[PDB]
Amino acid sequence: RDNMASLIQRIARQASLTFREAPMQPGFPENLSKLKSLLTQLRAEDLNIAPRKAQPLPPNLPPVTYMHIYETDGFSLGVFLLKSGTSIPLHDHPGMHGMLKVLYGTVRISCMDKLDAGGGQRPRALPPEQQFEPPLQPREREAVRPGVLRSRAEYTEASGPCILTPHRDNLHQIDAVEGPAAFLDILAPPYDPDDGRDCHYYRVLEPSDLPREVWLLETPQADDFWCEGEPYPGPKVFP
Ligand SMILES: [Co+2]
Repeated sequence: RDNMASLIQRIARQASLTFREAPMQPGFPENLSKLKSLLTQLRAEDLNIAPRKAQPLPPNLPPVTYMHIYETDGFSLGVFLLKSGTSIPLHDHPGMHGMLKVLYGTVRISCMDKLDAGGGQRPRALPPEQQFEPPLQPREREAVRPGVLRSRAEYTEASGPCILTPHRDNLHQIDAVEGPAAFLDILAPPYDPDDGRDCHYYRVLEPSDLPREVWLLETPQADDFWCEGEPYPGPKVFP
């Protein structure tokens, strides 16, 4: 088609429309579906990103880097690039929608949820006789949350986009499998560490098929996990 904008420009436009009389313009389900359709076509070369290949990783070096593309009050759009053998630890997206698409490599994405009484669940407190390895401080015991591990699959550039919602698959961990990997990430609304919309990390507690119930404990961002910026080489998103 003539006069078509770059795919990344069109993705950014559609995320803007999705998240933010006559004839009626689309609603959220239609828009979300279109956004996912655009993302299924996205390839690494469309962002002028070459697949990387490849340690040990010294503390001096970030395991993951970040390639910023665009953001509004409604959404953020960027690329995360994982080095070999690294992972983005388990974390949530409070009140956020998200969608991601692998550009190269393979990632294992573990998807979970905290049990929510608003979804008809009845979250219980840790029973007193339940013990873990490592053992929990008594203060920790009362901060434990019940959750469910829903899925734990591997995704590549050929997989469909991975979607999460405020209430479904809202917690995830992303491990680079067998070498470096990278993915485009859309989040709506963006994180706001200043306005109380933080990225919270969690660990799964150790007391056989999925879905299965788990116990989750919020934890600080890991000492050795950090993610610094690097130049984005793809087509610019205007303005
Ligand atoms: Co995430």
